[PDB]
Amino acid sequence: EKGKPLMLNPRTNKGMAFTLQERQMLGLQGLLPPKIETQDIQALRFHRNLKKMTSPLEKYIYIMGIQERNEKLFYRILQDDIESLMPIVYTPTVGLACSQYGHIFRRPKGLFISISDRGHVRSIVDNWPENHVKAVVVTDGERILGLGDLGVYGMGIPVGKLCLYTACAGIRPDRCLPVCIDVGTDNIALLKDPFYMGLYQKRDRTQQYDDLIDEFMKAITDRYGRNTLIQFEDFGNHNAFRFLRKYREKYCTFNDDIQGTAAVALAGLLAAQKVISKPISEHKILFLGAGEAALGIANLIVMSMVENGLSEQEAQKKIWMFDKYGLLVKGRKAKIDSYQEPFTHSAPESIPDTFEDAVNILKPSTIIGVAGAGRLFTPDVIRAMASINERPVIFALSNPTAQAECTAEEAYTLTEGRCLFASGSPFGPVKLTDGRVFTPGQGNNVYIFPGVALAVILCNTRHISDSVFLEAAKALTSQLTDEELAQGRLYPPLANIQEVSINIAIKVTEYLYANKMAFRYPEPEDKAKYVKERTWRSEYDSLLPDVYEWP
Amino acid sequence: EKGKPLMLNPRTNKGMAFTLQERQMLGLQGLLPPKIETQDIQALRFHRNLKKMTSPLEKYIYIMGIQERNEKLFYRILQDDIESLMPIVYTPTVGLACSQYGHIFRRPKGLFISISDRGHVRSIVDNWPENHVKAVVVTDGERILGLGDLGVYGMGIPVGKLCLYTACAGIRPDRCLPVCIDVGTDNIALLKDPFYMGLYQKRDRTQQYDDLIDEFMKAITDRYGRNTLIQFEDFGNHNAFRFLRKYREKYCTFNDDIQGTAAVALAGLLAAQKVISKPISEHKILFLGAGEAALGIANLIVMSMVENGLSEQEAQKKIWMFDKYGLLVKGRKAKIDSYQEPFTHSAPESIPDTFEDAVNILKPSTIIGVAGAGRLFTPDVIRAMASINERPVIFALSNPTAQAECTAEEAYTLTEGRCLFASGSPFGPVKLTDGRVFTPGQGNNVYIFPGVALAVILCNTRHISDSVFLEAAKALTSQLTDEELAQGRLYPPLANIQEVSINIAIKVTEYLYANKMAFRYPEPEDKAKYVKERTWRSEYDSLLPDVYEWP
Amino acid sequence: EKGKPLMLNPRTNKGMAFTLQERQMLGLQGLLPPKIETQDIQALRFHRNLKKMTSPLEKYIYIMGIQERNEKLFYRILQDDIESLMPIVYTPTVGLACSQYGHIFRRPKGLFISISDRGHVRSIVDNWPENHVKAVVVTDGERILGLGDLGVYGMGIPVGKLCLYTACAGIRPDRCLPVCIDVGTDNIALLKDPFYMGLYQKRDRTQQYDDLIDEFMKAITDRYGRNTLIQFEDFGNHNAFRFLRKYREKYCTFNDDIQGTAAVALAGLLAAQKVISKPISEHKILFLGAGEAALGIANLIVMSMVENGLSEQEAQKKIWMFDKYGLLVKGRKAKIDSYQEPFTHSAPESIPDTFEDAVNILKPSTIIGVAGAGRLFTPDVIRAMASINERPVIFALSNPTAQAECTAEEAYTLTEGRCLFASGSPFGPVKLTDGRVFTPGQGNNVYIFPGVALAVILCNTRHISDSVFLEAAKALTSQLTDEELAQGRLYPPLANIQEVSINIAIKVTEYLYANKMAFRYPEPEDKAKYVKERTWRSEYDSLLPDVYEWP
Ligand SMILES: Nc1ncnc2c1ncn2[C@@H]1O[C@H](COP(=O)(O)OP(=O)(O)OP(=O)(O)O)[C@@H](O)[C@H]1O
Ligand SMILES: Nc1ncnc2c1ncn2[C@@H]1O[C@H](COP(=O)(O)OP(=O)(O)OP(=O)(O)O)[C@@H](O)[C@H]1O
Ligand SMILES: Nc1ncnc2c1ncn2[C@@H]1O[C@H](COP(=O)(O)OP(=O)(O)OP(=O)(O)O)[C@@H](O)[C@H]1O
Ligand SMILES: Nc1ncnc2c1ncn2[C@@H]1O[C@H](COP(=O)(O)OP(=O)(O)OP(=O)(O)O)[C@@H](O)[C@H]1O
Ligand SMILES: Nc1ncnc2c1ncn2[C@@H]1O[C@H](COP(=O)(O)OP(=O)(O)OP(=O)(O)O)[C@@H](O)[C@H]1O
Ligand SMILES: Nc1ncnc2c1ncn2[C@@H]1O[C@H](COP(=O)(O)OP(=O)(O)OP(=O)(O)O)[C@@H](O)[C@H]1O
Ligand SMILES: O=C(O)/C=C/C(=O)O
Ligand SMILES: O=C(O)/C=C/C(=O)O
Ligand SMILES: O=C(O)/C=C/C(=O)O
Ligand SMILES: O=C([O-])C(O)C(=O)[O-]
Ligand SMILES: O=C([O-])C(O)C(=O)[O-]
Ligand SMILES: O=C([O-])C(O)C(=O)[O-]
Ligand SMILES: [Mn+2]
Ligand SMILES: [Mn+2]
Ligand SMILES: [Mn+2]
Repeated sequence: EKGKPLMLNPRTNKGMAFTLQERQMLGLQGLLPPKIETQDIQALRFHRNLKKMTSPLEKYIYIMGIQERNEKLFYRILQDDIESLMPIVYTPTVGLACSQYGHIFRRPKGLFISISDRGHVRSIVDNWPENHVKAVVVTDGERILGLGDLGVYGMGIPVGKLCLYTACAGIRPDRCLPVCIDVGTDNIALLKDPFYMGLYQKRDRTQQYDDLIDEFMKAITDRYGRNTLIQFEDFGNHNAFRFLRKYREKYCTFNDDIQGTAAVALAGLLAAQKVISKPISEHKILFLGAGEAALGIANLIVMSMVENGLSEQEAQKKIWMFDKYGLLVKGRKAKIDSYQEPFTHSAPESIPDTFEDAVNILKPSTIIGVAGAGRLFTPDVIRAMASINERPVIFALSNPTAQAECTAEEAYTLTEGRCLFASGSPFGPVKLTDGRVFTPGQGNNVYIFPGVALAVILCNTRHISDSVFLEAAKALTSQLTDEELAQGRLYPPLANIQEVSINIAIKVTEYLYANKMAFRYPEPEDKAKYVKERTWRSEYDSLLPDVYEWP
Repeated sequence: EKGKPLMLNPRTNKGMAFTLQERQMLGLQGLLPPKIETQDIQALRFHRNLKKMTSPLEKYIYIMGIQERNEKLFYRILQDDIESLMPIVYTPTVGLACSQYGHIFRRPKGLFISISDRGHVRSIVDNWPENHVKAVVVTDGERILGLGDLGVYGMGIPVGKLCLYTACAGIRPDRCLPVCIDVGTDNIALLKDPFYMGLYQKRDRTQQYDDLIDEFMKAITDRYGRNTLIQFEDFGNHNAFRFLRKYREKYCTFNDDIQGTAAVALAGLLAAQKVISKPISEHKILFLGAGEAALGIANLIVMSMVENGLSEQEAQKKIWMFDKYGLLVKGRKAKIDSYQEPFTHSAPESIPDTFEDAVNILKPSTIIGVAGAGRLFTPDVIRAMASINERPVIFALSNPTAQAECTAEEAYTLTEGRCLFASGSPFGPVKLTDGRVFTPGQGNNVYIFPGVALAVILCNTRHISDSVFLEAAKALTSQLTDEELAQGRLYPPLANIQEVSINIAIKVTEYLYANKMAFRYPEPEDKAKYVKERTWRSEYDSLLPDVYEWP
Repeated sequence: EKGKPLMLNPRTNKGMAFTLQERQMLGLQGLLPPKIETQDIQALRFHRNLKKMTSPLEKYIYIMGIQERNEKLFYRILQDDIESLMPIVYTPTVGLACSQYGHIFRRPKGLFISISDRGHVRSIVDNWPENHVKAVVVTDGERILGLGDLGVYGMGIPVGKLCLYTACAGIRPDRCLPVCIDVGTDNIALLKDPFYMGLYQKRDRTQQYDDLIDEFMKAITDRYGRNTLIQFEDFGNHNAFRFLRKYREKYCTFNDDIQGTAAVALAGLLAAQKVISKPISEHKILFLGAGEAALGIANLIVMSMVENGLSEQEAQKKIWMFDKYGLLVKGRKAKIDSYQEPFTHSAPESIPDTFEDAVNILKPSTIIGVAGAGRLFTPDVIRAMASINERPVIFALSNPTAQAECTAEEAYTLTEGRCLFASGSPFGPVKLTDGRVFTPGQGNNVYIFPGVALAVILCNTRHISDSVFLEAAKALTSQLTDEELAQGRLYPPLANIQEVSINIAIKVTEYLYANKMAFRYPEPEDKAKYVKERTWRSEYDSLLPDVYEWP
């Protein structure tokens, strides 16, 4: 397409970076100021304006707005300092954006499929402009981070996730599709909000819901292909597992909250063990919460131990869980589903009432917070872990920051710098009164899904086994340098997320081929070069037509 | 167009206001959130966000950005409260925007024609998307308000002017074209600004400049028609008059700074006379400045006096001017051009050194500030006017606020509430120590160009005579209510600018037809209905294809 | 897209078959006559006009012109009577159209890549409008049928071949790409023809030619996929083999003149054996010609004999060849390439001078004409075959008709109805003076490539082995009914080519999966249903957008 439309499409718009020749040949002459700018000048304009802003939400509106104006510049900007912008485009600010989605709305992003569209989903999928989608991130908005049911306001999550697909792993933006499934919401506040972007009805929990998701999976793969990567994000607990189980063998799909989180957590644990070097037999892990993340992390931890000697049965016995009804013990009054059974032990001597009791009675060496319900890791809980363990492992992975089990300051201070801490949301360095400085790592699935998605896409993988995430876990931790470990970091610096994601992708691609799970042919000889050659770049491409003379 | 393109184009995009049937039939289903909104809900979202914002520049960036996303919504929002938004979209904030245009740039607006494009201007004009342009506002940015030479940064002015064409007179947005002629700039600061949007060279003042302007006039009329309305805006003093004289009889053109400002000022004078009722013989007008506005206002005042008895020669003697070199007297050292001659009189007994001296010597009954150089109407100047006159008329028309001759508070306090004040920039009501509250009117050409432009366009007028502006002036003043005069207002309240513009347009069309200057046929019986039936509205139109059953 | 463009694109244009609702919703109301037609009425209009036409070339221009106006109607028309239209859209008339291509030109079809575009082939491929190509038929025009070098005029062949892909096997038209490689021509007549559509230069036979084909293969696969089916058609003898050998293992490609013809010839021979039941040991095959078809058929015949007992060495001894320089015997003066070695035997007692002498000396039971040089199977050659064999097998495969080795009338008449005859071009039934009626079969590769291509495409096959063509040969012959053999038919009736192609495809698809040559996952349970469900149909599809109310 030529003319104004080239400027209206954020995918092709270069702003004043369009060269003189491009302008004349594409009919843009006169529609742009005379000045020919470079991407560097455009980036500078951005940083100057960003520096003058105050609130994170304001910055989020500004930068995400660039994605709808100049895609290339949008990614160039993220690439310039991914670390300082992560908190704005991702957790915790993204949580704030979703809560306010209907208030800040300007332009829609992604595909919206509602229960009222049942029987016509394919027609909706055919309306999406892009023809070669390779990655889809879908949500129904029932479990947005630890914020709860946000309905269609949850679309901000898939959009954010996909920006990271590109920013971190170089996956082509035009081949990503954010999707929001709208079947209603139980959030009473939103049902009375005049700005709400979804259907004004309670969540439809009948078979019609399952039917809609089925129709969706089918319509997506019918248009784009059976190996289209489909990432399930922020679905309620019940639906998450059953959809994963029902589809992981029929489509190329995975759940970021169960599997991606499982892998980053494991990566962090493997790094801690590298410092503590505790006898595999003396491992005792207590989970605060027993849902998507807990069960995901537990299963991956068991796989790591089994491949290290222990049997599945003896590894599962070293893992305990404590949910909103209390410790998961056999015969407890509160439900116990099939996924939890393997981690449901026989009631101890005395049944703990609070999590603090659980810590003093079970005496775990590791504590992992994934309840998404706030400061459950109280000062007493942390003090107990420091008195029981010389180097207690404390993970507070719930997002956003307000839902975190505890802060980095609390963890380091209350344990006198002896803990190995990690959190889902960002926290700056902590300096103790004695002068020691601790730099906490972020155990967030952003370190995993980008690299894994790229490998799966590049290898034309049909299904994703759980052993893939185990490998990604190992690839992530294998990049941690001893110097970073010394600082208190259990994960590679966020500043190097680009490189780290590519290395994870390279390792996973090698794994996929070696295990006959890759169908891209021919098999590349040098997997590293294969991956690096296919990463999308934020540098502008020439849009000039191929002119040359005939000899 | 159908599909995503309908949403990428601000002219057609309705956001969530696209109806269910429109989405399904136009291929938008799924590309928008499930919610169907009304323009009312969208307007509420805007006002909510606007209230949380602090600076006027931030509000400018936000509202102008809306014009690039949803055109209909943009004008609806202006229409909701034009009085509160005028200061942000127009003077004084627009002046601030221009000075920083390159720093806040996101998307271009309007056509840019540079000297480097001489000989190819027609191909640039053909690149503009719209096919039926009826109104053009062009500037070379040499005299932006009272800010001086801002080069291409001056494009903010034509853009702002055209917003008012639509907001005030309902002139179709798609038939408006803002233009910026870039031939360099003498502003040293901009020539070293890495964000400058124009050519990095000094202003070209050779015949090539005249050639370029001529090429533009020809290219514009060749594509859109000889009766295309061309409004010259913010050109330097020398070029402004010569281009008006050269083209006014060749094309349908006028200069807002000479003629538009002349009509608004005259409107104010006719209102003041309604309260002062001074004998035409004792009218003594003293101008601070003798350029575009002064000459424009003087000539229009003379036309008013002549049509009221006095002869052209005796009306001109009642007008004195004081420029940067001093009082304009025969044989002075400073130049006196042909336009100034009629108002250059024989040196008085003592030649004033300052403007205050000129007031005491000439004892003018009216003082009009149009020098664009700051607070020249000093406290001493104002006191003098109050000592000489019982009801002194004081006009500080220069823009923006910082370049105004004096504030409303100074005028009213220093004359103990006896002056009839008017300014180019907005000033809130003034409350004297004694309790009296005065509400000053804004003598800005925004009260004139929208209505005049609409009438000229609707009547297919070929050329615009000065008498058209005299009639617009009378039309404006004839709308002032006695109650408004009482408050101290010399102009209808800005909040009613829409109705005021339409009434001016109806009067002007009646004038155009009665004087055989209108060529639109057939001549309408009821001019009022003719104009109101053709005004563009900000209400969403149906985009549904015409579907109906056949017999 | 909507509006006039839907009517200008033959892929979407339905003419008066657009329903009333489609017209109103797609903006076509008023652009078509009021009448709403059905495809049946349109087909009728065609047959009524075709009946009035006289020459075959005129009929070719008319129907092939329909392909560029209404694609759906074009295929419906072919499907109505494939047998009567085959001689017009295919051999022999397609040969006439090519030789007159530049004289009857109206619209281009296909992609043209010239040697002058070397280094820019990819940019040419990117210009093709369709984004999901699965089948490409390419030629360089050096060996068009038996007509010789026709340069770019040869594009009519790939266009014809692809029409049959759709008419016979239901391959989607929009996924087919006709390609003509232009590197010059040695045809002196065309080099002086002002209407010639190619480069006016002799054929480039340097490495640059090979480089261009390489660039083309890489570019096509880079954009459409490594498994894109590339069918080489009508390349000269030298290049045909070496391109086959060079690419068959790197891309999904095959040569129709070497392998396609080989398979249909074999099918006919297997059918003849069904009625003659000759002892495998007494088989003696003599070839008139020793090129693409001869070596192709010979290699397949040998594979058939080897899988039926005989050794490769013993089977090759039963095959003799006679080219333009005479019988192929060891140590002859004329060259003998690597492909001919296996069939070049020790000179017999006396070296035959003519083909007739070769028949009397070798006493072959089968005679196969593939020299593309005219009536070389003279009456004397035919009588000799009838005197040496009770049931002589005579195949005159060269096309078009004028180039055939002999006619059906001559074969049946001169052998007193004792021969089993087949030809590449159509011949009507022959009635002998005694009253017996013989219906000759067409041994043309059109019976093979459509079905094979469909199976290869549906199975996502990467490379095509020779054994695939053997299986196609068997699948074709296995459809011959005893009643048809009785009439003299060695091939299923041409009228049933659609069902015959589908059946061959089903057989080949089963063959590819059983042998691990199919990569389409998952493997279908019922191959028959799998193939039939994916065949393109000529019935109009509804173009209405999905409209439905929200509950
Ligand atoms: N940067 C990327 N982002 C998203 N998908 C990619 C990216 N790079 C390559 N792919 C996909 O990875 C798969 C294997 O890559 P490969 O380079 O082999 O592609 P291809 O099939 O040759 O190219 P094409 O996709 O253009 O047909 C392809 O399906 C391709 O679409
Ligand atoms: N107040 C609480 N105290 C202890 N456990 C809680 C508490 N509140 C909720 N939980 C538990 O936390 C778990 C949440 O699981 P769910 O599947 O909803 O989310 P998740 O993805 O596991 O959590 P996260 O947001 O940390 O990733 C549940 O098992 C629930 O019982
Ligand atoms: N709201 C408007 N804004 C700008 N121009 C307008 C507007 N309304 C009408 N016009 C112009 O005013 C002139 C006279 O109006 P009138 O209604 O007679 O137009 P017309 O010639 O019948 O319509 P058209 O412009 O579609 O040919 C026309 O040239 C028209 O383009
Ligand atoms: N410091 C000054 N004191 C008195 N007069 C001044 C002074 N500075 C400039 N002037 C006069 O003001 C006039 C400006 O004329 P110009 O045509 O440039 O602008 P304008 O459009 O008339 O002004 P405005 O910005 O008020 O509309 C000149 O005649 C100039 O001599
Ligand atoms: N009628 C047809 N003509 C040409 N190619 C076809 C045709 N029908 C199916 N194909 C191709 O055969 C292959 C296997 O068919 P299948 O039905 O599995 O396709 P798919 O991959 O599910 O669909 P899609 O091509 O839309 O992604 C695909 O590459 C498809 O493009
Ligand atoms: N006059 C002739 N007598 C005998 N053989 C001939 C005669 N003329 C040409 N030939 C042979 O016919 C063969 C043609 O081979 P080529 O590869 O050019 O075409 P082909 O595809 O095999 O033929 P066809 O057009 O029948 O499919 C050559 O080996 C050539 O020697
Ligand atoms: O600098 C630019 O061209 C774009 C800026 C933006 O989109 O904010
Ligand atoms: O409310 C809307 O739909 C648009 C908002 C914007 O353009 O900012
Ligand atoms: O449209 C035609 O009949 C011919 C066109 C041409 O000769 O180019
Ligand atoms: O962002 C995350 O880390 C994860 O997706 C979550 O919901 O907690
Ligand atoms: O807006 C105005 O008042 C006028 O256009 C000026 O330049 O001062
Ligand atoms: O059509 C055919 O039979 C074959 O393709 C040939 O070139 O002779
Ligand atoms: Mn999540
Ligand atoms: Mn101005
Ligand atoms: Mn051929």
